Amino acid sequence: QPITRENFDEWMIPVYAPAPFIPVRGEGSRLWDQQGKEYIDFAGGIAVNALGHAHPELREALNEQASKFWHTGNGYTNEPVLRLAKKLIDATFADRVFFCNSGAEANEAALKLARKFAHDRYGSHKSGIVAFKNAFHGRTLFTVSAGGQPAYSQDFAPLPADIRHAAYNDINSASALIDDSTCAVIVEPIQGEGGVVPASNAFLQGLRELCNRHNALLIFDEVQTGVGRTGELYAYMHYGVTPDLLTTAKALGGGFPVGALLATEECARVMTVGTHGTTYGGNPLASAVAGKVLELINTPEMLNGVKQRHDWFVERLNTINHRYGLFSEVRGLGLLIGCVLNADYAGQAKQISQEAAKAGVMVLIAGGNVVRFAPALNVSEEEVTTGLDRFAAACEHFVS
Amino acid sequence: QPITRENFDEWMIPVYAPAPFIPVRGEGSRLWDQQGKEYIDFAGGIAVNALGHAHPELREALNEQASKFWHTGNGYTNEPVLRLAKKLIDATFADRVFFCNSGAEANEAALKLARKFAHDRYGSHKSGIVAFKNAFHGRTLFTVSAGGQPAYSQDFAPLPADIRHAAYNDINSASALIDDSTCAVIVEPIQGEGGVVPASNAFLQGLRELCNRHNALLIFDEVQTGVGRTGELYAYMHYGVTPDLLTTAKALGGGFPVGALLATEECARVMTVGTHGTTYGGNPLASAVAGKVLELINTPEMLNGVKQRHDWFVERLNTINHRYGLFSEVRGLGLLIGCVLNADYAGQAKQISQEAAKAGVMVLIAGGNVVRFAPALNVSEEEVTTGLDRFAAACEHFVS
Ligand SMILES: Cc1ncc(COP(=O)(O)O)c(CNCCC[C@H](NC(=O)CCC(=O)O)C(=O)O)c1O
Ligand SMILES: Cc1ncc(COP(=O)(O)O)c(CNCCC[C@H](NC(=O)CCC(=O)O)C(=O)O)c1O
Repeated sequence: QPITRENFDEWMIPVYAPAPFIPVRGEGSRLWDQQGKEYIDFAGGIAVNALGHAHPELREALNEQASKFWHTGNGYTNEPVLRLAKKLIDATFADRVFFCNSGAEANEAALKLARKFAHDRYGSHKSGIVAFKNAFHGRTLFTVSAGGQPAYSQDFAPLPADIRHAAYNDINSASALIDDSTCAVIVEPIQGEGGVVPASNAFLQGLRELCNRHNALLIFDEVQTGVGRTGELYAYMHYGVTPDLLTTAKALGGGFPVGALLATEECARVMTVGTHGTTYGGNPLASAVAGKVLELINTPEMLNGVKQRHDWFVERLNTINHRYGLFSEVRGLGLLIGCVLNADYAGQAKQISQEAAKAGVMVLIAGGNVVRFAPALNVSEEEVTTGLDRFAAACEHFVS
Repeated sequence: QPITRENFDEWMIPVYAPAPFIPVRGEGSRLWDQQGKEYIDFAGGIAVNALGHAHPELREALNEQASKFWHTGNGYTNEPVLRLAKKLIDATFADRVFFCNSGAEANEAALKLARKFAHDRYGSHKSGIVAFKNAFHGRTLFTVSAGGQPAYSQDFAPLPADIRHAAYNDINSASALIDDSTCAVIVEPIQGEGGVVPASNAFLQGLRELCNRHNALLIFDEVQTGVGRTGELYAYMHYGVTPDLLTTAKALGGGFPVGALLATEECARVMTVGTHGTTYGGNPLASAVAGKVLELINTPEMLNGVKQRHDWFVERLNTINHRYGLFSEVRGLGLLIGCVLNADYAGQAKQISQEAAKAGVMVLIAGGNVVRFAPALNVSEEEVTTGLDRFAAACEHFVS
């Protein structure tokens, strides 16, 4: 049977308003819809497709593991998860890992661990979580309660207790809510969804000192910011501040559902048998693919190529903006970039984005005031230039 | 990179104790480890691998979609999700579906939906969830609080509030906790993890009556009992009692990570734009696979096949039990089967499950007193007999 966009509004729980067109296939940073229209993809499946669409090596790893076995569940380990655990361990501060299937799942694990850890070493009452206004951490009750966007949490109250929000990049705000009762401080190194806003180096370093003083675990939510996105493997390396726990997802599987929690030995020791779990996490399908992703992403060449591409993007966006007077700022790190709208245009991020799509380029928002770019890490100069060309046309169309 | 079982104990957060051997490939209901030892697999990936290991048609569906595109995020829908939704909608009470990555995310979506519906139609005071002791609903903070194993949640307190547990199969225990402050009652049609305990028809009609009297959503957690498992497509069809929400995962994806919330038009209307969502949820790879799974399982020959298979397993577990007197009962429905231990062997299901791995058959537990069988719905007659012969041999060693 034949499928059309109107089918989405009769069949799907109305949680999203997706685009009027329906993608059917893609290669690298180009995607095509059911009528053959071609888009340059700067959405990057919301910062996931780090190698672009239908990558041939990802496919080959996919179809090679798929012809062995896909899944047993965690009664049994497998070679792919173990290899991926090693890669991740060797490449980061981590001594151990847990695999799950989403960014939120990864965050659930991390907040669960810090909680058990605090209880087990200090007592039932050291249960506080500090997070940040505008943070986004997931849509599970706990993660969305840790998130600092109350419009996402209010309807599903009572919310789990002992969660407080401080102002991002505001060290005294944080200091005031962090004490001996705090078990965890969870933070994104760049707030993604809340408008591509990068932590300051003194802010992050400041939470690290606060966590030490109060015996609280510091947790980096790198589901958006990780696996190459900033030009280092993880943004913590860019800042030079090391967390107790790090969560990772999205790009980890370059399009396959996977997530993981990276922990130190000491922290890991806290989670004994049967204290957490997941049916699908650690499957060898996900693991063969993530493994090949890390193998391709975590190379001096690919990562420097991200620093290179950051400059191509910002430079052309600054030139677009000079011509059209749209934004007050282009900010971010690596290939997570925000264009902040000016006073004239504020709250119109989505309309620009819809224009973009009309002009054959896919971009994201990040709040109604930021247009956001999260392209593949291996976008070609040609793809960037022609996508920015069409962005430029959309900006013309929009500004009149 | 060489990989051995001792590596697990150094690389993984020690949340599982898995088998001392490592599977590396499978076909239908046989699996093989790194040294070529062979198993009959009656664990089924814990009730996931409804079509067994490395199924030709599921790989063809994987590879086919894999070569077009994997993922965009939900800013854009796709044809396989929409196809999948339509199949779910056509085959059940549901009018609309939401897609995510795991049974726990399914249960988040359903619990969240019940709460918002209550709040909107009656006031934010109506937040009560009623669950059952020994229930298992997932490892997110909210879902492990809905679940009835306090051991799995206590370490992570404070827990989201307003959750009560009644007694499974005891309509009076339910009745005493469900009132007009109740938003949701969530129940497994067979308690899975907690002992393979089937619900009676009266207990289920009772909750439906009681949910109608008090305006609470009745939620059937069909993540284990779903997708052909019981002999019908979903258990609720066996029992003739219709839920307001139905969650589903495991076998839905044949091994691919997928899950879903199934809802009526009424309840689906409640989730408006931006109120929930997931990065990976509803990607076209998952969707193409589940799509195939539904096609291959929702037929009269498989589902009848599952009734026929139930018979093989039970004629034979009786025979074995005659010889070794191990079990006070054999219970469950279709291909979810619990063998309950006698008081002389109480707490030794795991020991049994180990001796069976040594004998080359994989079986599950479901608490210390049940050996659980969750084989592929397409297991063959030869594969059932061979795996029971080895389960019989294992039973012999265990008894002496
Ligand atoms: C920094 C950060 N941490 C955690 C998570 C949670 O990851 P999941 O893998 O999604 O569990 C995220 C992910 N958030 C991306 C927002 C995804 C959804 N948005 C859309 O579908 C956009 C739809 C549209 O544009 O119409 C959502 O859940 O709201 C993260 O970034
Ligand atoms: C009825 C029911 N509802 C929900 C869920 C949650 O599904 P996920 O898809 O896991 O989020 C389940 C799932 N559970 C089967 C047990 C899952 C884990 N088991 C193991 O890791 C086995 C370990 C071993 O045997 O050594 C777990 O969380 O513990 C469900 O059944």
